[PDB]
Amino acid sequence: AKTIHTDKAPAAIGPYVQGKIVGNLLFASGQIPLSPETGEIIGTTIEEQTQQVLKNVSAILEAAGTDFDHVVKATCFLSDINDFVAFNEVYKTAFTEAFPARSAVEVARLPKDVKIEIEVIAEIL
Amino acid sequence: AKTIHTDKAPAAIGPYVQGKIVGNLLFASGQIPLSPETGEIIGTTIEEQTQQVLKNVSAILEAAGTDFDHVVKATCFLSDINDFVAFNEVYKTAFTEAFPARSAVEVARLPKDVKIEIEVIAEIL
Amino acid sequence: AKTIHTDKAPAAIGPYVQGKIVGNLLFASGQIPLSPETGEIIGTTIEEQTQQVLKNVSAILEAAGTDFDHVVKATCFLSDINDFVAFNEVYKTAFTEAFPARSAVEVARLPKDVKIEIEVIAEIL
Repeated sequence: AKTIHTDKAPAAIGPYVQGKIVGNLLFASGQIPLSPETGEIIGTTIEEQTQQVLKNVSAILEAAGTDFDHVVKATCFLSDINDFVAFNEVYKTAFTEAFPARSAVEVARLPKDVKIEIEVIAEIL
Repeated sequence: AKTIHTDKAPAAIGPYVQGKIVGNLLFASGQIPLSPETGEIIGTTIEEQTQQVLKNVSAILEAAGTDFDHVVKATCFLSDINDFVAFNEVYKTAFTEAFPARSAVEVARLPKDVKIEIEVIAEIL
Repeated sequence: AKTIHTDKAPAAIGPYVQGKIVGNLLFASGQIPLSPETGEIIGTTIEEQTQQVLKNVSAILEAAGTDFDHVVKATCFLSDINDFVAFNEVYKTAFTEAFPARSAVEVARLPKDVKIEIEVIAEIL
């Protein structure tokens, strides 16, 4: 029942919270390449948008007392599956040792027409 | 371990159950705006369909001994991302004290051509 | 947390793993109809591809110490919702004593243009 909020992640504008903790698990909301500072989309390419998504996720992971290496499951929504290789190159840089389980599919459309949205489930250390 | 069975949500037709509990977590099946009384799609708008999905989810939550305020994470599958404004206004009415984490994406198509499908993970107190 | 490695399922060559265990929950990566041996697509029809997915999922379940009857939640990604009826006819044969919670949507595109992808969460007894 613990709710996660941090200003270095985009503010939850809508009927949701950035993340919620139950027991040893963190359930984070899907993060899109939004700037927590400005409030608009960061990047016109899949590489630039993926990097901002990772910053948003890392901010939420930090605020909950965990890190990328302790993420358990990641779902990666792509607006175009042909971006996978370019996305995967930036996605791997968030992790040092351990890698989580992953699912990557192409959806019809993402909020604000972004190219990438990642939702994570992480273990609380 | 324990399966959820209630006549106040649409009947689980086929190889799935309305919900399953492990530990203190409820994993509810994705709910579509089906009427548990008639089996027909309720509503032709995103507002009317979302209201039926909330009723269906609420029945599963109640059968599991929890409520909307103890949902940890929700995933909302929409057929049209442009329904976001109207969807969020109805979706928010399900809650009394707190909002869960959430992801919302546009899929290509939903079962029975509905506009919304919501799956929830909830904490059992 | 432990990591699943099995030759009986397609190898996780990249920044991801076949599955990750936290507590009594197994979070498996989304599985596609890939041959663990040849690495090619197995099956031309939804029935044939689904059977290869079930084999891949079963391998991860067996490596984790669980089975289909202890899968808690399944999310099914279809490239065409019209295949959902045929999909369920093969999907049901994987379970004997209990059915898991399920969500199913039609996405815009799946990895390698497959027809079905299934991500499961299972309980480690």
